[PDB]
Amino acid sequence: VLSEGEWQLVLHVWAKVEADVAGHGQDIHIRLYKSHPETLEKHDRFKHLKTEAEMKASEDLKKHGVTVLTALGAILKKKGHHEAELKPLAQAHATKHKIPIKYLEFISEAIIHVLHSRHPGDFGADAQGAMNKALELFRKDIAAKYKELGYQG
Ligand code: HEM
Repeated sequence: VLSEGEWQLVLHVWAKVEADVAGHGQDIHIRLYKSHPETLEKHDRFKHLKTEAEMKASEDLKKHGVTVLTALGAILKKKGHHEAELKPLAQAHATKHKIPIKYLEFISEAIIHVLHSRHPGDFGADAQGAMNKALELFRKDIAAKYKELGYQG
């Protein structure tokens, strides 16, 4: 469980994300695919994007990153009370897309990296720790929902 202080730090940096959701989402996806190339194979519509500039230029990828961060931000704002928001997400990623928990660790690393790169004055040690705890809780709870659906990834 996170303390109220830790949730406030999470939501404080998230308000910064919200000034440019698209760009944060592009940088996160580009970092993810570059750091952990096995992840990009899950997206057939993104495979022809070979360079960073091609990735940034893709409206499809840009919209997808907003879809992703919108869902995540709605989850974070519930401060752990997120079952109703996690179920549809788990259902899609366990039954349709088949995304192992390890890939959710990889995108968590990419989120932390990009938040630090863009907002270092608002993402110091305690804020990084708070966001780490929140993403860990997200991953723990989505893993339990995965197993309820019969997926052990
Ligand atoms: C913070 C973590 C993540 C969040 C919040 C998130 C959210 C979403 C949302 C809201 C959708 C749209 C509804 C749907 O079609 O299911 C989606 C689609 C998708 N997700 Fe994720 N997701 C995350 C991580 C990942 C990761 C790590 C991968 C794979 C490496 C992945 C692969 C996909 C794929 C393949 C789709 C379908 C895209 C399409 O329709 O073309 N996601 N995600």
